[PDB]
Amino acid sequence: DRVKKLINSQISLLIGKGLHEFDSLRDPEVNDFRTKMRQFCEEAAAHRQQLGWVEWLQYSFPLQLEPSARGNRALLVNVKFEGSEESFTFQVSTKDMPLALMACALRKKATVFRQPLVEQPEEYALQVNGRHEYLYGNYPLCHFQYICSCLHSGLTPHLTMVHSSSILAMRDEQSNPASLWSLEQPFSIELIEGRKVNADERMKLVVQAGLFHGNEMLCKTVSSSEVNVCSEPVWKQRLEFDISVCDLPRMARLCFALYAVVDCPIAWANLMLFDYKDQLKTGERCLYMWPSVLLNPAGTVRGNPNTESAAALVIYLPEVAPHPVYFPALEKILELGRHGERGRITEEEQLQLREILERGELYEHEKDLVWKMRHEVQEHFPEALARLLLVTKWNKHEDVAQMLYLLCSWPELPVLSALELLDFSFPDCYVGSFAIKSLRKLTDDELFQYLLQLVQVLKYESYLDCELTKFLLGRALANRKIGHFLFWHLRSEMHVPSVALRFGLIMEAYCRGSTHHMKVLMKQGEALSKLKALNDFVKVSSQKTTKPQTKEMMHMCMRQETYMEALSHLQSPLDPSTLLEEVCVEQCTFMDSKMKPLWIMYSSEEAGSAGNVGIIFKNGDDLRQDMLTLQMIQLMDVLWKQEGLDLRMTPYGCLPTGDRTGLIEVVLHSDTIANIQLNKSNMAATAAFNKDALLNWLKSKNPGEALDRAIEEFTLSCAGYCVATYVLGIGDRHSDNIMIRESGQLFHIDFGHFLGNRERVPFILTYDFVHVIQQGKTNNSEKFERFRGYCERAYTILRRHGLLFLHLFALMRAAGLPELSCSKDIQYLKDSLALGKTEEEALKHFRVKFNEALRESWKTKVN
Ligand SMILES: CS(=O)(=O)Nc1cc(C2=CCOCC2)cnc1Cl
Repeated sequence: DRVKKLINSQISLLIGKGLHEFDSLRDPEVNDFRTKMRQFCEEAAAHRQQLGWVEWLQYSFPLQLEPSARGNRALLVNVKFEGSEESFTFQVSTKDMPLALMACALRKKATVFRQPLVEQPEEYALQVNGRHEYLYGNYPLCHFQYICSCLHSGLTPHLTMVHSSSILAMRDEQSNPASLWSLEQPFSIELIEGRKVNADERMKLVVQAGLFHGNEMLCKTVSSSEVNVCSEPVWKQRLEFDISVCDLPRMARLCFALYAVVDCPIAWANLMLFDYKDQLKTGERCLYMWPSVLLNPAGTVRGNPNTESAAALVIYLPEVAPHPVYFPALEKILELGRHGERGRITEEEQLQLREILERGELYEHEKDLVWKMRHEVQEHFPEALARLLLVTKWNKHEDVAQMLYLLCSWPELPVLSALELLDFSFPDCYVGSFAIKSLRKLTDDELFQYLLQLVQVLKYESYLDCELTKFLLGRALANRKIGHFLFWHLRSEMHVPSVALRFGLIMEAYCRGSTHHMKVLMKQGEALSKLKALNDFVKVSSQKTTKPQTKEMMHMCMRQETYMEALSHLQSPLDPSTLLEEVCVEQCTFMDSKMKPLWIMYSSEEAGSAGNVGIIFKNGDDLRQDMLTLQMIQLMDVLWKQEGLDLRMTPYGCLPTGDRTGLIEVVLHSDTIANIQLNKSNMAATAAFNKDALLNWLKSKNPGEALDRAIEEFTLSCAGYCVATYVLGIGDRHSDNIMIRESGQLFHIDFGHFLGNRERVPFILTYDFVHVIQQGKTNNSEKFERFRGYCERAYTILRRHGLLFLHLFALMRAAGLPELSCSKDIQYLKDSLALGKTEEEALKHFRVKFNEALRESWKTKVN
């Protein structure tokens, strides 16, 4: 009671919407979602509280493994026991398993504490000091990301031996507290009136209406007559459609567009013809319209919540029968679709089908052949399900029944095929259920990689309670890291009225499943609330006084009790493994740019050097495109690493958390090309030629024999970013948005422009970078051509996974990013990856592009 009221207020606070608002809608679909999902999430919570201590480690601290390890050398490791000042430094092998290291730590403990220990190594897990990261399982140490990272940076792994009893105490502490097909008449509606309409009174108003199954039209669009512009237009007219009521598919949507004619688009609104309980809709419907920026089928099927200002279309859905009409059950659908005729075809016409299912638009006659050979598609080309689904006449209830009968016995498709099936071009609910069914085999790592896309797919859903929401919720309550990012992806969009309800409802259900995590995320939102007020203070102060003055003001404001409490001891929203412990006020600052982004520095005694981390708070900028570009770069990095290619990439964290609000992970010991090239006097890098500056800077960071490895890190990362920016169409590249790490690694930042948004972005080769690759020499084709090789190999690996990028970017069209709104944006990727070409023709083309970029580079070498 007292705890329930408290939990409810904390959820309202966290999700940024009062739960009372859900109740005030007096909406049965909303109410059934809350009840079913609360039950489902509490069941997951109860399952979790009883997990074994290693299972609970898999839940809270899922393994962070190297991409090549998924599906020799000597190493120095520092190991301590929980709450011990003492530590042991010992030499292991990168090929040893954590258990050997633990047995080793236990023998050292037994000799030092003069007692033959009861404790077996099986009773322990290894924590990475001052991080929510553990090393466990039957994997050699080189396979864990943390060890791998330690090996490259030369640093020593610092591990803490944590006992099962301590892990169990964590689990305990974090518990939740105690018949349609007979109706042959054409589909029709009555267009009654419009309310709160705004337009030029010299013009006339028209309502355009159309029936859609996803993107595809179910019949021709039908328009209203030209009624005079006014606030309350009255039509009171029948809009009759060319399609029988019996042929309306389950996921049929009626789409409206109100506009003004002399074309002036005013508003749009959509609705599903069947409700969430599968009942065909009857009665009056007031549709609170969305303003138009003509028909929008991909647009939400729920009304505009701003009922005070919204234009509203009033329509009537006629009572087609004296009793309620429901969409037929699956058993009734399979019955009708059972009855068919199998395609008896010629060896030559069988060859024509193999040619098109292995080939992408088709001519009308090719569709007639794919349809006729639907049984052969199921049995010999199951991966061609998507092509067949697109030839199905979704406006014929019998063709839909024949399609559903096959789909219901269709074998589970690979993950790649299932992602294509989540596209809005497959709106059928049975197709969507099938697609999730084939996605169940996703590993938490694969799931995490595509989570951003699965969250966007939620915007295409017609109903609140769906297989994808249940899937996303079940996977998030089974993995704390999936849970963390599902939360933030939904939270960052609560300011969007079209998704606020759906997203707020998912976050509440999630919270019901993990009370403890809700409190952890509240601690994160509290820190972001203070960073917003701090960034506002900085934005005001900076335009009045100088930068060292505003910086000292920011520090004073951070030194306040409420800022010290809220900004300290939190999990990073960028990475729940990263503990943001003590705020280093003196190290904090902000940028001189328009939005004055804040740079917040942290340290942790327990984590040592690894505890020294930074976050960038941005308010005023939109970080969604950055996050998408950075996730795509990370995807490239994983794909190259699986093919044994490590291009030393830096896919740093980027996370929108609110309205034009988000975080960026600071990469320490890095500087921009512009700052290095300023060629300051009295520096360890000052050059005789500005071309030497960046090489002199690497020289000062990597003394003696260390220079060669820095140059190699530069070359690899350069080849990786050359390919990544080319494939992605990253333009507006200048010296202040390219950085370099002291290790030699080059990386790109600020990705506000991609997919050539519209001009085709050519391949880029910079002479200052070509100069580093060549080890300071004018001619060094040995080093330069090793670079061109890294480029060609990285490019040819991406092309092999070109469909993965296409399917993911197609899913992202749902995000509403202005540079990713239509089909032409995906065309850019098809071109850069030359997917209609052989590997020979594409590499030939890549070479022409790389050589073109070198002739462009030599225009600077001339001087
Ligand atoms: C210069 S800024 O205003 O802070 N903007 C920015 C910085 C960065 C990083 C700097 C060093 O760490 C890696 C990430 C990344 N993106 C942006 Cl857009």
